[PDB]
Amino acid sequence: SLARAVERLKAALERPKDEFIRDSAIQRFEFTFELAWKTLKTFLELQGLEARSPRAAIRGAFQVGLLPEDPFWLEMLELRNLTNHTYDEALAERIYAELPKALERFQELLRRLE
Amino acid sequence: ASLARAVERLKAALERPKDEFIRDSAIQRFEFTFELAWKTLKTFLELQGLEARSPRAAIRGAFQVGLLPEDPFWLEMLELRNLTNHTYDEALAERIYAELPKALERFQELLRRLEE
Amino acid sequence: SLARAVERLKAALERPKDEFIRDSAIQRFEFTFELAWKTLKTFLELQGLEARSPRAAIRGAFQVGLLPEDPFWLEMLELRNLTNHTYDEALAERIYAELPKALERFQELLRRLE
Amino acid sequence: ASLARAVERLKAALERPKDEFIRDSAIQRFEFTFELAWKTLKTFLELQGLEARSPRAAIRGAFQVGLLPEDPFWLEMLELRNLTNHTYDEALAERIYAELPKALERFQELLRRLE
Repeated sequence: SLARAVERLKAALERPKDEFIRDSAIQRFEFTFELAWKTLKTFLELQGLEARSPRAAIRGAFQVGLLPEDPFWLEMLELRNLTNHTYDEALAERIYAELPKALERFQELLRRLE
Repeated sequence: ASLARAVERLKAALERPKDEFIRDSAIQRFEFTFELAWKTLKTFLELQGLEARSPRAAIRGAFQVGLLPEDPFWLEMLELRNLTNHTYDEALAERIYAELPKALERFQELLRRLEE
Repeated sequence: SLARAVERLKAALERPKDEFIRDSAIQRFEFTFELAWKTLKTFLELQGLEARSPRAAIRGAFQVGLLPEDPFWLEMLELRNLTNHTYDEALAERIYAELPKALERFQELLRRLE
Repeated sequence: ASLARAVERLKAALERPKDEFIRDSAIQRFEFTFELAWKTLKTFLELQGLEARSPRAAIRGAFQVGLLPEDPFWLEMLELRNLTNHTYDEALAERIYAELPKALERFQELLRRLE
């Protein structure tokens, strides 16, 4: 349920920032981005389009006019990749700073998805 | 990066009263700490003159050289690491969180072994 | 450069076969396969996927449509792992007999990387 | 597996005029000879009751029991082995190759002593 995931990410971002809320927001962005590109695949495969990768799935969402040409999605893909190295706290802060924008794109995806 | 610092961060989250947020940040800390731990095993094995192109290989090599006690729980940790990516399923997140105190013990033992 | 690596592997396999040419070809297959799987890893990560091990990267290239589903890639992986046991000259010969086929795959990879 | 035949192969490659092919064949030969050598040292040390679970510990063990004389080049050979995996960089192939004559000598000493 992409919607539930998104709600969890929104709840973390709602709380006052401390290192635990920050890290919890990042963990939630991780599973939500995963569930999201997976759902874009499920959707693109219907209209006969191949995904097999988050970059391909995002690129397809732009073609089938689903999502609008928003380069932040590819930026989000990089962030999800950087979440592996969050043993670097300065990096964790950098990712966290982009989560609000990230949440915006997930919510716009839920609408356009239904 | 400091493995000690990653382990400390994980320890700080496990000592706190549990709630959804504390839970998810502990899982998040288990993720980069594990990531850093196998990378640390890889570097060590390579200094010994051995190779490890995967976390699985790094762990088994660590057993082989004695850098880690033969402990089947490390292999399970590798599996838990792969599962963190599907935590949109809270039941799974609760199952992972309950294994972290055990995971912490392993990281701490690795830290001890590494400075000998 | 993977291209220059493949180039060196080809130069060796075009030479008439004698033990020195044989062992140099095996040596060139090692670093070429090494540079090869790391190349895939870099690619997959850019697509938003994870490539932990050589087997992961190969399997990832398959699903992502980078490499065609060719079981020979996995066989090349095992030959890679047997290369330092070549004190066994019979093994050395067996690996060499497979290099022309390996080369095809490398060249195939170079072209599918555009 | 005969470590003697491995050394011999390394020796034969280093005796021929150098060219890109002879160079890489010598590197490939250094590669399996070092593999066989440390495994061989491992067998020897464990018959004496010592742990030798890695090329490093084998080398260290060899120095302890006196099999091999204190020689820092052995650990350098260990590192040269780790490097053979990155010879997609031709400059590294030349560095490694330049160190092989010396390497052959240590392998030759090991043999003589293992005797």
